[PDB]
Parts: sequence; C-alpha cells; structure tokens
Amino acid sequence: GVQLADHYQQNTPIGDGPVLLPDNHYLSYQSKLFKDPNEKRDHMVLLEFLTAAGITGEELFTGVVPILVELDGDVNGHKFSVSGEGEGDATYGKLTLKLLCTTGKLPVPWPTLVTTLVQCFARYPDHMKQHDFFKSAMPEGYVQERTIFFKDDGNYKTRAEVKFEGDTLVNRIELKGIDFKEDGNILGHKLEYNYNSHNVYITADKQKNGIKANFKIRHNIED
Repeated sequence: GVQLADHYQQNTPIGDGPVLLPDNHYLSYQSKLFKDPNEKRDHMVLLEFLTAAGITGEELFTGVVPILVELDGDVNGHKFSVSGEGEGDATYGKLTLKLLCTTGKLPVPWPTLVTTLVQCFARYPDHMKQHDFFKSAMPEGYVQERTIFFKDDGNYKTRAEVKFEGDTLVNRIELKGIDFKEDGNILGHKLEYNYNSHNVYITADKQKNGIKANFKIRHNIED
C-alpha cells in the first residue's frame, strides 16, 4: 500500500519586479534519502533532481549556491524545529541538503517533510527558460504556500519564504499539522525511509501574479 499526500501549492512574488508567468508544464522530480552514519542527531540527507518538461534572476543560479533551511512546525501540538544547510546547482537541477531536528526526535516521518524542506534550482531546458517563474522572482524571492492532505489522516499547512539573503538562498518555513491519527502512518512512524519520483503540475495564476501547482506524493508504507 501507499500513503497518499495530496499537495496543493501556490507561489507568489515577494518583490515588485516583473516575473515570468509560465505556460502549463511539469517539474519532474527524483529524490533520494540517506542517513549520515556519523550524524548522531535525528536527521535526513536529501538529494533532489528536478527538471522542467512539457505536458507532452537566472544570473544568480549559474554556479553552486549555498542553501539554508529553517522550519518551525507544530503537528497535533508536537512542536519541533528543523535546521539544514546544503547546496543547489540549477545547471544540473540538483540540490543536496542535510537537515537536523534541533528539538530532539522528529515527531513525524522525515519523508513527509521532503516537499516542504526550493524549486528555483530546477533545470529548465533552453526551449523552456521563459517559463521559469522561480528564478525570475529572485533575488527578492517568493512565498510558497501549501496544503497537504494525507489520505485518511491529517493535513499540513505550510508557508515559506524563499529568497536570497546575501549569497545564500534561504527557505524559511512555518508548518502546522492537524487532525492526525495517533495510530496512523504519520504519528505512528509507519513510512519507509525512501522517496518516489513525481511530476509537479505548474500553471500560472495571473490574479496573484504567480503560479499554482498540484501533485500527489506517494509514500511507501513500512513498519
């Protein structure tokens, strides 16, 4: 079986400069999760590859960009914080993050936070560069907001600001989770420590001068 996580997303610019509003397209994601055998705090090493594809600012991303991630979360009243650092290389659509729970044991499975913990590092092929909303909003950045519905379980609501602070791309997130089952796959820690490949469907939202996205994450179950 799989634990479905239905993602609804919207992104809006932080600044006032012109942004690219894209035609409908996908970001194709492949991810891999690792454990650092020498890291003794609860943590996740996350490696993502992200590439734009058809349905059928950019100057800041020519090289390797350091990343900082900060998340404050509260799921069924369990409060936690996650802090991470990494590097992204949009030329290859590649990012690497090491993320630590700084408040102790993470109260949810790490895979459920993968999507929350920087689509500006996607590799857009040359024919598609005019559809890269994410880089066009930089350096001032964008707000990424999501609701994530876990089938037969609770939901996450997230709000993140993704923007350059000096030379560093920062992803600062607040996450609130409610209505989770104490016995379920999430609070009961019944998800495999791995990740499947997914396509993120992106469409423009002219009223909010931004984009929206819809996709379904499939978490493998493991006890």
